[PDB]
Amino acid sequence: NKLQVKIPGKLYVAGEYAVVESGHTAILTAVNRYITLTLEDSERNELWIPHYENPVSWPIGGELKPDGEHWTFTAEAINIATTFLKSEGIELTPVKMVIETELIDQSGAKYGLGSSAAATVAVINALMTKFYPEISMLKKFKLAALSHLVVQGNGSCGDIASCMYGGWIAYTTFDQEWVKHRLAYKSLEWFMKEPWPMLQIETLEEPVPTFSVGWTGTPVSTGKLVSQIHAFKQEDSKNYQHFLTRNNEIMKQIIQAFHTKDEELLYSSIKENRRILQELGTKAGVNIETSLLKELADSAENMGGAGKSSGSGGGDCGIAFSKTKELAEKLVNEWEKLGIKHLPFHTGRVQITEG
Amino acid sequence: NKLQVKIPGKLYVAGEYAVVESGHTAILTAVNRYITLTLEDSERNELWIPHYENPVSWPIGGELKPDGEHWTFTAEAINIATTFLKSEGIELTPVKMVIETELIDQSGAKYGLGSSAAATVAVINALMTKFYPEISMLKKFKLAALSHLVVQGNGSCGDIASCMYGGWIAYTTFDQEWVKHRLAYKSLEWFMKEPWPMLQIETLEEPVPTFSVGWTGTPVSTGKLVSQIHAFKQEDSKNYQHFLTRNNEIMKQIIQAFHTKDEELLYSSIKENRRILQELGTKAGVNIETSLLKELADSAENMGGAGKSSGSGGGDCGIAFSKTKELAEKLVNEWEKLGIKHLPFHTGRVQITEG
Amino acid sequence: NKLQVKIPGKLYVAGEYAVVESGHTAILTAVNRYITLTLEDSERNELWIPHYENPVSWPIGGELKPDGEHWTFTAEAINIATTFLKSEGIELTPVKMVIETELIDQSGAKYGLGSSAAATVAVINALMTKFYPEISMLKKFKLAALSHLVVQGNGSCGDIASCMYGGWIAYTTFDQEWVKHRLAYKSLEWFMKEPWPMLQIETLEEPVPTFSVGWTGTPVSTGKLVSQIHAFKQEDSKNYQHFLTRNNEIMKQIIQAFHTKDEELLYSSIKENRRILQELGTKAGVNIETSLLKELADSAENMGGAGKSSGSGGGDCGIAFSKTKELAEKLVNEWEKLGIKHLPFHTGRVQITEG
Amino acid sequence: NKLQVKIPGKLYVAGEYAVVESGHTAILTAVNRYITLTLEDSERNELWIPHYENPVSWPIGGELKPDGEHWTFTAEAINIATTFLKSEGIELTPVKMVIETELIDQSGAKYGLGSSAAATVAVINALMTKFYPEISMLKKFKLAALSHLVVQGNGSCGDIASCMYGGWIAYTTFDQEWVKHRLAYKSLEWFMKEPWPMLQIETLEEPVPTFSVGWTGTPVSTGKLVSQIHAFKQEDSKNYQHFLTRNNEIMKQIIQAFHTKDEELLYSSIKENRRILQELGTKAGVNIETSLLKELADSAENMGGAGKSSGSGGGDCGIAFSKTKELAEKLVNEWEKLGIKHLPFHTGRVQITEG
Repeated sequence: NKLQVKIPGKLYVAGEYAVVESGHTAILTAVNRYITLTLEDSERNELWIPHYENPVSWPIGGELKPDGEHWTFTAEAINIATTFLKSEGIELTPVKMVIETELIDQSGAKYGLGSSAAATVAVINALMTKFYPEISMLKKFKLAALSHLVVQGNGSCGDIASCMYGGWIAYTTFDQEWVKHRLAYKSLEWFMKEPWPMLQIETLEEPVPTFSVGWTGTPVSTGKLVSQIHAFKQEDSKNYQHFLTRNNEIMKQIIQAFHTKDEELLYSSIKENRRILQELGTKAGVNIETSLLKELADSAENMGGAGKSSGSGGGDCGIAFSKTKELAEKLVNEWEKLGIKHLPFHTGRVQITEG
Repeated sequence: NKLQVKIPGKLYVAGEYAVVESGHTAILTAVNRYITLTLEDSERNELWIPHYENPVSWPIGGELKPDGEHWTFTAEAINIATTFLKSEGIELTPVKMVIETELIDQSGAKYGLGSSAAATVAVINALMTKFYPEISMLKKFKLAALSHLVVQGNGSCGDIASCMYGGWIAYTTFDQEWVKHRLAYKSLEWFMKEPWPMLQIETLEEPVPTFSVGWTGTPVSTGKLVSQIHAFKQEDSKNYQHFLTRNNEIMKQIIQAFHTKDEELLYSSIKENRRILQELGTKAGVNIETSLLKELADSAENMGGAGKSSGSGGGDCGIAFSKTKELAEKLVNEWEKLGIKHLPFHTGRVQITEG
Repeated sequence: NKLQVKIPGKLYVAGEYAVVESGHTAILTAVNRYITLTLEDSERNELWIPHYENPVSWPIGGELKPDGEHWTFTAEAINIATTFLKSEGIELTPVKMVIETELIDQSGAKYGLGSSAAATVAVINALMTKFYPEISMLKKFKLAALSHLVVQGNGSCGDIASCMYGGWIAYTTFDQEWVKHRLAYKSLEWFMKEPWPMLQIETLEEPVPTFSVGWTGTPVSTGKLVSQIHAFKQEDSKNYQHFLTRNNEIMKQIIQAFHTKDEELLYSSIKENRRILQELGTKAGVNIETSLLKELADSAENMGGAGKSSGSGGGDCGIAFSKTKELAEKLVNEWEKLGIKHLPFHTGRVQITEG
Repeated sequence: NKLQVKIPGKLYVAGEYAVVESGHTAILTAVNRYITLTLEDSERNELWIPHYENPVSWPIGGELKPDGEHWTFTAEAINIATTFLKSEGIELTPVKMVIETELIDQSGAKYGLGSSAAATVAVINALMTKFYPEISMLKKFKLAALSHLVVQGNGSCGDIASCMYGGWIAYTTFDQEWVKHRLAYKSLEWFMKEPWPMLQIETLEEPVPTFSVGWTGTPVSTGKLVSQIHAFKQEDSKNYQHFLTRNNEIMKQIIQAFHTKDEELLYSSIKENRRILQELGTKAGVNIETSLLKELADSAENMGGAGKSSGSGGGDCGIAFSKTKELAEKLVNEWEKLGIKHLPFHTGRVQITEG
């Protein structure tokens, strides 16, 4: 008799990079690949993660601070959840948590489905369900976002949102500077009840066109690729602000496409977003879209649909929308020939069970 | 009856860039140019800063959240102090605080004497003196460091340390990730009582060799230097690590030179630090030393002493040590001929008076 | 041994019209043309102004309420100064005040350099220097603002601020309704000690580019224009709001230009401001930028710089920024050919001397 | 025991627009539709108004400054009454005040019966009856007038007079400029004791001819019309002055008609007033007499009497005088087929009961 929490991985569909800016919108979809965290009562606290053969323990109602390096994201989530529960007068009791992941390739490389985010979301969902089940989903997102943002040091938290809500969403980044400044003088409970400036999470309906995901398995040194854009920003304000401005225009369209179920407006919008991204990388000396990615995208358009890299780029998953199942069928093999590894898609859903 | 708090500006003497890393060391000296904050009781809260003729006000014991970016550093300090004081059950009463500065050039450009740190330290000192004067200096450093680091978004806080302690100090950066992670689940009071891993603030004796300061006829352009370097450590970790390794050994030598009054060791050590910084810049493809800074340093060495840029480089101040006052005078004369603006130096000291 | 007070005129640089709105920001510069008020002890009070041959007198410590229409601004100033002094237990003694002006053309026509504001400021400074010199600058601005406000019946008081502080300033209008509502139930002393919301007066650094002033004007009415625009605000809210939205975006740009010494940003910003003022006039059916004003501005833009009307427009002065003293000289040359009177410029400054 | 105050609504009968000018006169009648303010002692201050579902509170003897825009008129009346009571050495005690209205249609639209003036007068009467009942009606008018004019920002306060005095009155506007100028330097106590120049409120005898009130069902955004007329005054002083001069001739006549009960002189005066307002509307490009108001007045005239818009015109109510009740009923029937809502009328009277 235990508690199982399944958190779907995530994929950026549109709006990448621009979304790092406060108040900017991106489109994301959760995927049918999960992080499974099983929680059960125990004699002492215990945490097991896919990167360590042995678990770590820590005092009841106390702090978890192991010497590892891959414990950071999950430990921070535990620490924040603990501090919050105590502030709410909720007493913690020893539990054992075990985390499994389907976000890693047989080789050991991450597909790029937001592992750090899903793991964070799993812990928050597990602990809240166990000790504060009636807490709103929005507050759980906030706890998870705070956790992930302090550990990552950056990021829009759009990934946290996708994993937390599952399905398809339009995510608008909250005012991060606003939050960071307040972390030093405001309490968690304050953060839970105070509305976050610019934040918005909108559930969208799964598009009719068939969605396909191809893993270009090129381990992305995110620290570089993304940072190169970071430096680019504060260097070519014109070209960057141009990107942002354009991105907002295109995002307004893709959203309408979702709202009106306009398949052609969807294809056209994805193509436009794919271009401004190539442009961004171009006039920035960056390779967001690698060769394999370029082909994945080209083969998606030639097949009648549309495609583009999913995320920061320079490797990892790419996405495409096809007019028909058959067209998707052809494209899949079309990719498999190019070396791209297809990843059977099914909109991810958060699954919490007490079986 | 008023409270006057005079906080000296600061100058990095050695260890720049490396000090950004946790557990790394730098040498700093406070200067005899101050930020003067005068606090007095009033009907409403009032905060006045240098170029704004109208102060801002905020609720007693409430949050101060002005729009202007010019209020950010001081507002954060007030907010962190308020939250802390309240945690100690201290009741806040309306105060009027006026801030004056001597850290700016006639035109209005900052000399690069740590304006944001000095202002932060001034606020923390004034408020602590007024509502909790028995608080240790270390605890005040901690409050100031937290405030400055969340606002700056980076920085070793060596400037905060120099402004807070005055005189000459050897500063070793606290574990910044340790602090950032805990900002989300630990309390301000906890931070106050907890020892900060790696933190070291060692007071040093006033050096015997004559210390000179020269402003390189122009403000920086920071946006690039710090940025470009930050991006460099990611890309070329080998040379960056060599830099870090060399830096800490040189810092040990400088500290010994001070302790043992070994002038020759001081000059040779400063020359070495200048050199590892030039190597760093070159391999990063940037110029920490502008033409004028190079002349400032080169002349200082030619005069029988040593010199180097102070801080980020690319402008602002350069410093030097000379064997005698006479040689220091000749050095200064040369600088002026070259276009360097001499800034008469005297070690700065924190001064708190309640007259 | 009498007291002489010289108050500089003012010129709106950017943000006109929109500045009437509470919390909106405009740029202004005082001019090297002054209003001179000379005060001295006498047997009976005497006020001499450039518009009347004979002076007016009133009871010591009493109110000045003359029939003349052109005594209003100065009389109101004397009356509010008197009420203030009385609240301070200060006793008034007879004095003779004579006002002289360099703000009128050799045709008795006002250049449009804020005559009502300068006079108001002159009176406040004269009486305060003579009877209560310890008063802060801000309080003097408040007295002057309230005085001008009720007499003019409208206005942002950005002119008062400029004549009071001189130099270059970014003026942010106080909460208009907050002040007006309180005039009915709060005392003058209350207004003096209370923090005014939204108000702000920021001291700026004179721009590097050469500033030129041309009197492409001729008394038109002014009231006609200010009333028309006010009416437009009601009749066409969408377009008026568009103007405000653009004005605020542009204003933040110009403030950035001033702060960063960015000349290019300055030129582009002024051109933008000019355009929205043209649009406003067109949509409202008002002639802000007259034909001659249009020429003044066009010539300035053709010369590689930027130009625009200053203030209400419909005549009065126009202003411009040239890339070099030479270009400016040529510009001034073209204006003179077009029938525009040049007014050599030097940043105005308040001069209060007793010998 | 609760205190109930009923303030009647108002309707301008003649002299509208011109009445804003100092010393000019208008005729008004209060109507049998009321604003009801119920006051009682409570533990804390409480104000409830129709627009909001919840009340606002404020410190005993302190200032009421809520955030909602619709609280302004009543909050101002409370603030000025409070300042007046303190000047008389009266101690404020906590009270609960609830305002209800009959000045609105079933649909929720205001009839245009002076909602803001009536509310202001209800507050002043309620607080004076409760804390300083001996005060004169003229002093109460002054408190209500000062309150309403700084909030409205314009207007003659003839509406305030009618709501305060009830019945039929000849209202002569006080010296507007005289009041506004002194707001900056005179105390409220001085205003109460000083006779206001030009002010006159004369109680009149109700005319024998039946008075009919018809609501056009068109709410009016007064601002737009008033601002347009004020601008017209600046854009064409000759025509505007013709309007005023003409208006003054008519007012003299209508006052004679009232004094002597000259029914024929009343009809012709109304027709003439209607005419000059039509002229003003035409010349200024302001739709004072709408198509519905035209039909309303025409039918009144065709029936043997006279009619016209009441107040700003542009909508709201139209009024008429008829030879007999029978002719009035015929007139009303004609109005109703046009969509005009008949508002059964009989002179309104202030009703204050402490039982």
